[PDB]
Amino acid sequence: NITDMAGRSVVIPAKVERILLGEGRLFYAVSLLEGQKPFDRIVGWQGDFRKLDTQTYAVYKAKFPQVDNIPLIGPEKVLTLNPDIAIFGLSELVKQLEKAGVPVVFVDFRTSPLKNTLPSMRVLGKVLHREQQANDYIKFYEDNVRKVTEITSKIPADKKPSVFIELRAGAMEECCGTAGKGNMGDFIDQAGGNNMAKNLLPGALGTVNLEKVLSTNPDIYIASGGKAPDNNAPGVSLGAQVTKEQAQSSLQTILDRKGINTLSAVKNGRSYGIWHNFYNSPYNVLAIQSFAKWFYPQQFADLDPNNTMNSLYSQFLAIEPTGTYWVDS
Repeated sequence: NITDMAGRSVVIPAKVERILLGEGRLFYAVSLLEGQKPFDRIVGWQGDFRKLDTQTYAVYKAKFPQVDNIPLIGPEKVLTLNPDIAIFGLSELVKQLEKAGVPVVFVDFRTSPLKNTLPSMRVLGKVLHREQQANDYIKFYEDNVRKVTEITSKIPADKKPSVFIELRAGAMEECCGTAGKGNMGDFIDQAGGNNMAKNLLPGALGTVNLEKVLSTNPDIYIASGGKAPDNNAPGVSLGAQVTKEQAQSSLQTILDRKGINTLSAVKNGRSYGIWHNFYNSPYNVLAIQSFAKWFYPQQFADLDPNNTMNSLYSQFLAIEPTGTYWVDS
């Protein structure tokens, strides 16, 4: 048995051939364990991966066409799929699954990734019978996070830059979603940064008013986006099918927005783009290195997040790294 990130004790199954995903983008965690057979055990998912990550989906589809046949689940009807195990993030469904004697498990990469990333992966290894893959990944993640924290962990406060991250930036009106105590806040923290939104928000996630961003006037501005290139909505295009030019053209439109454009971060050339889905992915070690390299360019000269992404895809994944995951002005 094992305790999940909700604190509930779950009986490790004797048989796992059929996995259910309550958020499609839990795929990122599972992709790390399934090796060269990523979709062999997936019997169903919520459509956020297929729909809110069309780009990655499409790369996988090219190599595994059968991905299209996995049903989208958006409570009696999910049982027909016959899951050995169901996975959730932090319902009638959860009851319906436990009433049917189906092991349910909650993980976390969104609310508190500092705390819950590696524990979540450890849990998954056990309950998916992929402990070796999970422990391999922990070792990887740890060594790559260590490259940052070695340097950033004892940096005095007056050395540290102030940082603001506008999550899924775009559209003066939504402005500005951000992370506080949690989420990418944790990566700032760790990268030797100083999240301005931290003491404005109770939660990991939330919305701050543009006025406060301009008034605070942070050293560094980061915008998260995962917008597909053909998606011409407000936001940073980034992902598996984005070019560097598209990332920059689109990052610029975001920095050119009203208010934003007057920021010292914009004028001082300290504006960056980061792939949004690291806000809820165990791949977020890539974001940690990039933030630290943006924050202390000279100290992280020898560091290359692309080498790390290549190293990850080759060790763990069944597709090739393509596209643009980060960008500078």
